[PDB]
Amino acid sequence: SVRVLVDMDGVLADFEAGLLRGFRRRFPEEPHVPLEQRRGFLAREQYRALRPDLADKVASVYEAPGFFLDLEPIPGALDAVREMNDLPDTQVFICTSPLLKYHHCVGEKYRWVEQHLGPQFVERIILTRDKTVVLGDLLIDDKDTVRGQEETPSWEHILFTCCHNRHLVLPPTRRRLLSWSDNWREILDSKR
Amino acid sequence: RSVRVLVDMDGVLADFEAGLLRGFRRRFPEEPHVPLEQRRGFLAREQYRALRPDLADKVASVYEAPGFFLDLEPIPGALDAVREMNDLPDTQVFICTSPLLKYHHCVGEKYRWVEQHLGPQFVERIILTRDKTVVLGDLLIDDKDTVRGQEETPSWEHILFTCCHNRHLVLPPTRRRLLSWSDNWREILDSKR
Ligand SMILES: O=c1ccn([C@H]2C[C@H](O)[C@@H](CO)O2)c(=O)[nH]1
Ligand SMILES: O=c1ccn([C@H]2C[C@H](O)[C@@H](CO)O2)c(=O)[nH]1
Ligand code: ALF
Ligand code: ALF
Ligand SMILES: [Mg+2]
Ligand SMILES: [Mg+2]
Repeated sequence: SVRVLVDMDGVLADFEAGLLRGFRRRFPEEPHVPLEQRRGFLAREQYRALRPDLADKVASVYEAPGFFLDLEPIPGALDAVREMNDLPDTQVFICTSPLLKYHHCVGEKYRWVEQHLGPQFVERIILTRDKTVVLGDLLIDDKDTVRGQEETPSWEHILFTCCHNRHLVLPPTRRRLLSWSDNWREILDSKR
Repeated sequence: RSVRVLVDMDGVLADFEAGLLRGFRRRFPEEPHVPLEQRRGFLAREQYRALRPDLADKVASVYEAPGFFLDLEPIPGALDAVREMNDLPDTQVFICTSPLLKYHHCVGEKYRWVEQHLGPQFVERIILTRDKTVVLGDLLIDDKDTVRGQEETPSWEHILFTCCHNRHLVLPPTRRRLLSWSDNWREILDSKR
């Protein structure tokens, strides 16, 4: 069997659109970063560069009760995970990291999966700050580089395209998925 | 080379069995109960069902309630051992633990228990999973009789941590039981160096 590890934020759940909508509702007078202009993984650091006090303002949006629970699905994501898990000789886990400020993040992620995908998918969640100690063939994740205690992880990292990484320059050794309407089946087939 | 040790929570760091009995005797004082050293088998709910059918839902209501996981007491010597272990040269520790199927009052409470008893540096070392066989390490210290999942041959050696429900088992000469945190765990780690 081929085991596929799938990230949540930026892959299944639209974190960036949720953050922007929440910031504009809470701070309606303030300048913002349009999604098309996002660069670098941590949104907070781009807001800090725009004006220093904006860093703590935008963090207050994603640290608030309800933020993770209310995120909208990425187009095609839920249907793709359903199809993937049903394929012969294929196993799926949802492998996701909590914030350091974990309080309103850990339980809300479990409930989001229960509502959008159902109870059977809740049993496939792995919560960890270090994905390199998880065994699998593939990791689908929008983070530029995924690191931890294992210098050479068991999995190949497939970069999932998101507003913040679209402009990032990659060598031919690093593979990219453009969206869930791109050819993910061929990637899985390369590990069989 | 570094030795990676995966450490379970219930029955190893936190006293689930004592907490469950205390809560049951408080909420259901008239009902029959199971004394700790009479426990047999991993799942307490099924021994209570065997005692009388109506007791299965009653004992489950105790461990599914708000505050149950948050309020568990530490196992003797456990917190000092994990601190000492994480401080050793060429040694790494993760707390590798599973949520209930009824996850609502379990997931967040386990994170807060670690924060309070061991601090923020240990919160970052939590791995939550229903399948421990897909986690890479040298040793897994866990009171469950057999730890199973998708990998038929896990990377880790399972060290059975002694608890009321498993005390009756006798291991063959090819395997190792840890009697308590005073039972020379350093020698077990040294076998992997
Ligand atoms: O700017 C941020 C900050 C956090 N996260 C997500 C990634 C991960 O799944 C979780 C914890 O870092 O929150 C983002 O996607 N963007
Ligand atoms: O009777 C039970 C039921 C659950 N758990 C613990 C084991 C695991 O860490 C978590 C989820 O099964 O709860 C026990 O220790 N005993
Ligand atoms: F859900 Al993530 F990094 F985006 F674990
Ligand atoms: F904390 Al456990 F099985 F007892 F994961
Ligand atoms: Mg992500
Ligand atoms: Mg246990």
